[PDB]
Amino acid sequence: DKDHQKVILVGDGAVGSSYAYAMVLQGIAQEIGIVDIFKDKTKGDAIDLSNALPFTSPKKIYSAEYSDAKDADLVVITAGAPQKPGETRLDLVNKNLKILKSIVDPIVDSGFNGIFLVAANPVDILTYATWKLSGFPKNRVVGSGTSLDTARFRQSIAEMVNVDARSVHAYIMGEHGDTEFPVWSHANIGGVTIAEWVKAHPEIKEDKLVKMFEDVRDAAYEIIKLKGATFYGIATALARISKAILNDENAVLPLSVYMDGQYGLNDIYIGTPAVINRNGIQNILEIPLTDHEEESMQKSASQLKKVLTDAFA
Amino acid sequence: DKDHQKVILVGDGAVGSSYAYAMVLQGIAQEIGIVDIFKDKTKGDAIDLSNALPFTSPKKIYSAEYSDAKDADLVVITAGAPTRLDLVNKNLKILKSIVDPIVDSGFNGIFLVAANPVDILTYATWKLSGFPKNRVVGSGTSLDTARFRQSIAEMVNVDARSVHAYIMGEHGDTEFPVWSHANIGGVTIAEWVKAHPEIKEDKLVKMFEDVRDAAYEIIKLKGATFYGIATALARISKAILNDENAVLPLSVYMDGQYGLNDIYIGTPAVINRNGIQNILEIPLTDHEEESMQKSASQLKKVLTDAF
Amino acid sequence: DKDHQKVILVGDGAVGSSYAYAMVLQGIAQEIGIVDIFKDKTKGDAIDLSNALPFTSPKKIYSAEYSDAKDADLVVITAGAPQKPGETRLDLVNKNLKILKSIVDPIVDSGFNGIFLVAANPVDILTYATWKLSGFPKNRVVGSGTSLDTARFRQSIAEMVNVDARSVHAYIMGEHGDTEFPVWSHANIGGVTIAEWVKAHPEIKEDKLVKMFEDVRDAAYEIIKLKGATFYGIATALARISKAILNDENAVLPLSVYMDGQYGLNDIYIGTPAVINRNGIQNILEIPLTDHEEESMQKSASQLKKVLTDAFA
Amino acid sequence: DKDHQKVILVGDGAVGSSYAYAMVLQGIAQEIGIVDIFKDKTKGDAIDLSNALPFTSPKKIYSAEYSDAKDADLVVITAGAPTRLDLVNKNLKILKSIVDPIVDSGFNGIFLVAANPVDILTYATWKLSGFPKNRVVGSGTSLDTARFRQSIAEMVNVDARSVHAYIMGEHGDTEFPVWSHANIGGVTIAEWVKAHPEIKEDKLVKMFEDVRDAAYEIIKLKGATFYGIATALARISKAILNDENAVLPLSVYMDGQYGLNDIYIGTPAVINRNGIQNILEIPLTDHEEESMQKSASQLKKVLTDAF
Repeated sequence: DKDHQKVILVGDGAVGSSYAYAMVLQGIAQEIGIVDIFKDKTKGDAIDLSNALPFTSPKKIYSAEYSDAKDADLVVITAGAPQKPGETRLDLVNKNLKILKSIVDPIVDSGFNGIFLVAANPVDILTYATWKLSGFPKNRVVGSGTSLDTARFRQSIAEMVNVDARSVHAYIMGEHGDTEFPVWSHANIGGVTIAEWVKAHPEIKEDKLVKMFEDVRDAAYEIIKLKGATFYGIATALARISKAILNDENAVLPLSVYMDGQYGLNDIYIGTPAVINRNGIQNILEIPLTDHEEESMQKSASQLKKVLTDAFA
Repeated sequence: DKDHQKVILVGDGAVGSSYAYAMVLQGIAQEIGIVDIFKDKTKGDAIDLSNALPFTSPKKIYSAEYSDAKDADLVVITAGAPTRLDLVNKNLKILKSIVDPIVDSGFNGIFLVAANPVDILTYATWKLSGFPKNRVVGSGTSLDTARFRQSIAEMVNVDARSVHAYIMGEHGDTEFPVWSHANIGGVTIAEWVKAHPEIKEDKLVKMFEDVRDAAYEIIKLKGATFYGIATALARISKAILNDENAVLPLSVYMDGQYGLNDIYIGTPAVINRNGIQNILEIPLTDHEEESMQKSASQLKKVLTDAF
Repeated sequence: DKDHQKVILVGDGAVGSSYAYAMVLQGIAQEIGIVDIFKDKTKGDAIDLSNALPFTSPKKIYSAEYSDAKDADLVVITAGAPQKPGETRLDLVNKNLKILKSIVDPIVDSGFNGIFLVAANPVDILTYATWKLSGFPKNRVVGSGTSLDTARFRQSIAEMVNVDARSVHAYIMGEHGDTEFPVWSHANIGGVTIAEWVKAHPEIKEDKLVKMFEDVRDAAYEIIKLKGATFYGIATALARISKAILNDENAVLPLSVYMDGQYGLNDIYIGTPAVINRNGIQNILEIPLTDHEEESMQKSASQLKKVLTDAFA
Repeated sequence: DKDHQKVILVGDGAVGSSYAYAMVLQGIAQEIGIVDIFKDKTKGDAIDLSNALPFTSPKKIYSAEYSDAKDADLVVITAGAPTRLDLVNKNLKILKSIVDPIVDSGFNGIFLVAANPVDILTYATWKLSGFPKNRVVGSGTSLDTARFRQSIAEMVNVDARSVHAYIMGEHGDTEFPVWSHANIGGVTIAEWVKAHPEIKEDKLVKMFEDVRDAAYEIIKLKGATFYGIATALARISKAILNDENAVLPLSVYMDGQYGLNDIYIGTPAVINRNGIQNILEIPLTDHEEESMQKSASQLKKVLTDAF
């Protein structure tokens, strides 16, 4: 037997670069092949990342090619073409598809038959596109979806209540983006519902809470305006998902998973808490949503479905 | 500065020793002093534990004396002698011989009590020591809760870290499961059952029953139980030493919560560098509230009688 | 693909029990099957060990049988029949062989084709016996050998010099037992030889050093006399070796490996620093020993070879 | 008690930010204050880093001011502006504006210097601050050494944690490899070559050459270098905050070692909660000793001239 976990990373941007670094520091997988149009960056990054190895568990890190995905456990897609100013949502999707096909087809042709973890934006759309171009089962194609939005939502609630975010449990669902929403109904701190927390701590105005989600929804714009880009959050979420898969944990995580009736949706990948392990998506959690929240999910899905429909035609 | 975390462990039985191992393995704290009547046992144990150190971060481990608690950050009590009121009084005397000489040493860190009966001895420790309420902690239903969650996790096949459920009240027969708030990934048990009707309501009932009798069954099989509490104790320690503000089910002092007062009982609480910071008062259903009431009542009874 | 590391543990004594617990706390492997004549102990231990899971990464822990080794990555043998008083070395070996055969044959018959990690005493002898009864390649049968003796030697040197034992590098070699010896020639603290350390810190009498090894050699007797048994050390060494294999690290570790000319030895398993990974033993390090040390190795090997010879006949 | 470790980071460039991430990921320390001229950049960075916190232990991360160093355990300096003597003087002024306001805050923990030229600025920091010699540390050849070991590891296909070799002297052109003591699993390089003659002597030569020019090559490929030093810095931090007494190659003050005096230069040293405890003086060969001598000499030259 050979216990050697190999990860292929497509896209060596700040997100990919950081993701890899997060993998190094936590000792996840024993090999990372970095694939990117800019061969020099990848080469210089593989060296810089390996410089760090003697302080953690060993790995083989190198500039790779799509064929190196032959025997990979995982393929992480991270650098979608950014939306130019004045470009339509549908055109952003279409320019990425041509690029996506150019990545998926040759990886699939290498023989690769592991799990696709998509982080490229628009993530939900490109997840479904990856599933469609790869042909892989619905549960072997995962998108980061609302994992970071959810983390940001939890850290925010944690700061307000001064509690370890790992004792805070709340989700952000729907399509990653403007049309996402908070699942306040099932949000809790140590099992104590937010509602219950508020009705015991009246100092928490319903305004602060409403603004709190608004801020998570716009978190990326704020950070980009400040430091020019965002990457630590998504890189950390990506390593978390990788760990859950590679360590076969059956952990519940907000991810973009194929819809088959849940929430009253069908044939689209959208953000929802799900059980993931070595074989990809197992159980797709379906939180009994509030009428208002179900509407928010419906609206989010619908908008995404229309774009998706127009996209493939 | 003085970035040196020190732990004093009282009681070198299977629980105490297992706890020490867990601290070594996870590299929690830099020093561990083991206090116990059997000096030879503790000496062989500190050597055996130190033998593992080159495979983890370094620590100073040794057989200790109460006087060594002078500058300890934490004192962990596991020394609990095996009528309920009798059991209590024989432990109240042993506990006094531990607490007093430790307080006389100059110790003013945090007390973590794991000796049974935990809730009672947790209270007794607080009274014997004179320390502030938030600086005497008991493991309470931490282990029951972990067992409760692992059981749900196996039933549903989901990492227990994604399962959230509590066992509350006094650690013992009267403890109860807070089903009203138990959930998986935020998805309520009640709701989980609706989506998975294969899970019979009576299977849930046995599950908690099996948790309440957990110690009995284990002791019957391997003679004793210790890996669970040892791990729980080390978890509680990482929460304090790393100032996490983590929510853990611990035995804490009641000051109104659930309509109780003047007792240490099990309930979710925020903990950090300075001990208990906030006591999470879950809104229990009528059913659960009674369970909580009765458990408190019977516990307060013994408490008063004991003193 | 399926990244699920499974470990089968034979022997649920204080060593096996602790080993498993060390695996749990560090999150190594995703499944541990505990096999032992005393089915109840194993059952009660699997429950107690699992009680700890919600505080670490998940695992499947259960009382198992030899057939459960079918698809195991690793098989850890830990509870050899103890040497009764007045029993000869050769008779200790022979009573264990009958027991060993009863373990190896049915595990091999389950289909199992991973790596054998032997900790049972006498370890070096039973390692070779395991290799002989299993037929597995020489590099897929490993004995804990002098890993703990070496660790004990390093912690000892560390305490004297007050330095982190991970910055101390020294070995104990030969057959685990009375005939082992310290490799002072290549022992160093941060690269600074012991000799060099002494010739800069004259307060270190050559007496303290001589007694220091004597104490490591007799470490087990001291601890047994005190706490009645020894287990944390070996359990920790066992988890370390497991990690090196399961994480394919190519780490150098003192282990009992087949001899093919190194040190002037042949056809016996004996303690020596070696490179191990997912496929077992790779490079067998051969420290250029001192004449005196080479003699100590020769003497250790010879004694072990004679017993081994008589054993198989 | 006060089990709260605080780090103040000065310089939010790729190195500073990467270092902060490494602290978050490994869960080292409980608070991180980031000081830098670009307040907006540091604010977006603290938010971006905090976004990762729910996946690791909790921390308080924020844009900080020198005054926040009042009760910090550690101050990490990465702010180093890009003739050698000129480079030095322009950094000596920037360094002063950092050190002075931090010392005025009341800070009396440990200074970890990572800004180039590291050894010089390490010395300058010591002089500007007035702190004890063992409480001003420089990364020195920590990264060079790591790179050196990773290179040997790839050549031989062995976990670098099982490789032991140093890069010594002033971090820069004059640094040299201490081949006489370099080893793999305790098995000397010289000895390793005898057993594996395929390893040409000139391949070893290029190896160090590639280490000396490491930064150049990386910068040429990806524009900058930071993951290595970031990881090294976080390693040095875990050694202090966890009081490990670990042996690391750092820039430390010379007081006789290698026949040098009044300078901070790279060499193996024991480090812990209180900074440098012991300076490991490796018995260098004649060849290596000269290398060490010359490196010191040229460094002492600039040092004196600069001041």
